[PDB]
Amino acid sequence: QRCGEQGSNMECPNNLCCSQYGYCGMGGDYCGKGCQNGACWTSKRCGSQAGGATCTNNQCCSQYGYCGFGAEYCGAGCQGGPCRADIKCGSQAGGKLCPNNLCCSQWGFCGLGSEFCGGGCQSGACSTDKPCGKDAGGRVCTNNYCCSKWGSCGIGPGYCGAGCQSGGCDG
Amino acid sequence: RCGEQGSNMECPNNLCCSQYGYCGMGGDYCGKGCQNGACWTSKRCGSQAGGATCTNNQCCSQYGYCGFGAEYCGAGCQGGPCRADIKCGSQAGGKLCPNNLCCSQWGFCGLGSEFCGGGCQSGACSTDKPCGKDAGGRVCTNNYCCSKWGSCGIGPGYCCQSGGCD
Ligand SMILES: *NC(=O)O[C@H]1O[C@H](CO)[C@@H](O)[C@H](O)[C@H]1NC(C)=O
Ligand SMILES: *NC(=O)O[C@H]1O[C@H](CO)[C@@H](O)[C@H](O)[C@H]1NC(C)=O
Repeated sequence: QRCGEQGSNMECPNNLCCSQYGYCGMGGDYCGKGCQNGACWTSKRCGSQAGGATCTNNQCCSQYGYCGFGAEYCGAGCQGGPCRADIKCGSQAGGKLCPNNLCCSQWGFCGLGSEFCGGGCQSGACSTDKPCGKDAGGRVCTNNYCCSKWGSCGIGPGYCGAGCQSGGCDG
Repeated sequence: RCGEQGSNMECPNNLCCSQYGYCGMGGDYCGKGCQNGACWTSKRCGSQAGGATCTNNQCCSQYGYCGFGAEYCGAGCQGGPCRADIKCGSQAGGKLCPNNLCCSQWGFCGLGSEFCGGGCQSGACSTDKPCGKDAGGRVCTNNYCCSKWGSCGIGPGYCCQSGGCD
């Protein structure tokens, strides 16, 4: 019902600003001082300039560790985000995982869509619901996903709670 | 809550929002009934779908599908963080940036001091120009509400001289 800290780090639709009180809106009382995420007037930090932090709302982290959109952000020197340059991952990039749970295709590139998540998907939010756990021969999940008691990879109470076999299981 | 159950909000890091309005990964969240996020069955968009836009700041491909990667943000990219500069504003027939993106004083869509500062035309400009009676009866862009104190925005304190009022 709320957003941000007050709501499990939820993000407002269409880049609306989540203010300090965990509500979605637009304007100084939402994008001014104390703005959490969304189109905050004060660009949040990220990348190397911010201990490896990433950009919320799927924004682009410029080479100067600033979040946003446009050539100045997703262009040359884009360190994380929907950068304009192809982003290699997995086998062809030293195990490297895709940002924000993007599927790493068989050809070794991050993204979302059947091409990236369908047959051959190596990691991320793969559409290929590859089994895990005991009945899968002890197979574990990528991205440190929790392996439900039923033997399916994912995230959530039914995955990380009771019966959880591997991955970042509920402590 | 998220999706229909949470004022159409989205989960961070492209986490799918299930039909029951909860965020997560796996078949329970991305499979049958997915509302947004990295849904296994990608959402339709663009000219192929009544010019509807993509959630999670996903790019709409030349085939009307939401997602990321070259196939989506490359050539034919209809919406989202397309790789090809997106023209807008006075330099593009008064066109609006999708998803409240800032249209710079050069008529390109983006987010940052360059795109939302200075002569920002539309989108979520960080300039906040006054509106209404005390601003020559000025009107907010994007149908933004003009507060009873001359400030453009959305919400209760903004929705009210002009705009998407209540
Ligand atoms: N068709 C195809 O395989 O494209 C692949 O190769 C280029 C690299 O030159 C990438 O830009 C494409 O995005 C990549 N496609 C996928 C799905 O990874
Ligand atoms: N090859 C191809 O046409 O891919 C496209 O069509 C399928 C539907 O058959 C969709 O799954 C893909 O998302 C779509 N690819 C793109 C980039 O839209």
